[PDB]
Amino acid sequence: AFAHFVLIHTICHGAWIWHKLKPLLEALGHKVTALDLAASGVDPRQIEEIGSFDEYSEPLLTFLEALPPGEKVILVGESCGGLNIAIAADKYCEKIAAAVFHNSVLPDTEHCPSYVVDKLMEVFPDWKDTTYFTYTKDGKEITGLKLGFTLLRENLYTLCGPEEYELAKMLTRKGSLFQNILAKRPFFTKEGYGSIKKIYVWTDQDEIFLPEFQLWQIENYKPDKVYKVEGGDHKLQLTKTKEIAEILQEVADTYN
Amino acid sequence: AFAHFVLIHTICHGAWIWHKLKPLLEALGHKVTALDLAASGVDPRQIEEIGSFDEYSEPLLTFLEALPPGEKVILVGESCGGLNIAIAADKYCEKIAAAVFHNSVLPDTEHCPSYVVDKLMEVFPDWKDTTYFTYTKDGKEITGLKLGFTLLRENLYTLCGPEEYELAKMLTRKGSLFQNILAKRPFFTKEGYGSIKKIYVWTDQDEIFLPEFQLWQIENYKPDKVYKVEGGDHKLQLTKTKEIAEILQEVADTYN
Ligand SMILES: [Cl-]
Ligand SMILES: [Cl-]
Repeated sequence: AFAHFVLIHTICHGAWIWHKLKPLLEALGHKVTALDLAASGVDPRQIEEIGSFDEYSEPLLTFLEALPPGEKVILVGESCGGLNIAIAADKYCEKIAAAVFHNSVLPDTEHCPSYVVDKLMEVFPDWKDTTYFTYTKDGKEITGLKLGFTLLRENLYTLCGPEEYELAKMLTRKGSLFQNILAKRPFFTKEGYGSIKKIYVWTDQDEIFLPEFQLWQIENYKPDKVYKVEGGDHKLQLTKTKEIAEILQEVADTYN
Repeated sequence: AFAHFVLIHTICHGAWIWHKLKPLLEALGHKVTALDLAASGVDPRQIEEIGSFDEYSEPLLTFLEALPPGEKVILVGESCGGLNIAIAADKYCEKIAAAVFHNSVLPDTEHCPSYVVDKLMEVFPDWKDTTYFTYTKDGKEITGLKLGFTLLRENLYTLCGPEEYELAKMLTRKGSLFQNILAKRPFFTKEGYGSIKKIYVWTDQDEIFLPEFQLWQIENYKPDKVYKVEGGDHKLQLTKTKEIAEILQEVADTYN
């Protein structure tokens, strides 16, 4: 079967991270949309204009709003992208055939929206040469960050080629997790986000979303299906692109 | 010898085009700077804010201004990047060891600055699915363009992999040649731009800067050295990356 995949990058990244996977999915006959989120990739906004993870998700919400009735998509989120999935599913949960989490946060409906991010920061407290700043938006102080190049090299793109790592150095931008805003956000709903089918894809060789964290997430909120990819690194859509495509084909064949 | 290479993308592109060449040059021991020009790549400006090729070149001029006395660079420009070189050399010609033109326009000092662009449009008049718009800045109507995806595929990235072409679809942005502004611009000077060493690199398999054009440019304004790369396509920094690095090493060893 063919699906319409909507690929959703993590914070400080852009659609460009999916530059290998997108053509491969298309070569399998799928429609693929790879979005830049607010203040990401070639989006014209700067992060200091963005006050929440919800506002950050605008391009995804807008895209879903523009789907004609009856058209469903499979959302694929990497790393912090699982939060954008949760947000989208609580607005457009009739449009979502399934969501695939790709070394991603997996929010739940029983704890506050910041819950898995708070846990991530316990398990991986040291972001190496990553720099931080503060800005104010909508009366709240928000912590912005710029991922450090050594963190990028060693922990996110560990096994990626120099030309891929170079793209990350060139294209990664200031971003934010909006952790304090998430902490005060209404919980994700059981009827929207809770109802969607959730496929959890991971590698135990991920050097930032470490096994303790990913296995903790799986036990905390049981996915409908789990796929464990052998080897690779955190950016499986670069290091294990063919394997990710294979998994996504199976998802397309399973959930509609 | 080692040099400091400053790599300069064409219109509608960004530093990202150099993502393969930059690490290779670095693996030879060079310092490499790959800039986003105004309203290009991750630069925060939109093109409608930019009134001239000179204003477009600001990030390059600013970068050159920030070089401490005595430090010289080798400028490397692709496609329309030769115009940014001319502009820079007329402000900072003591800072420039040489300029390498990479399937690039080669402005001169005898004809108006638009001369080689006017000629390019004669030789390659049909930009396929490229779209055009007009905006007004500083009292002048400027023609903006968005390179068409079929033009990209067939003429710029002809022999590049699908994953490279995908980057171009994701990252290329609205731009302008500022052709009418160039036409009224003061000529490039003999003392600045005219004095710099100029190395002309090309392939006769380029499907946009066709042989008639490139050979016309070489005869119009004799380069100090010409290198012809066999095969590849217009984006030689993607299809012939190792060959471009080899040439640039030789340039570094020749001109300081
Ligand atoms: Cl609920
Ligand atoms: Cl002169």
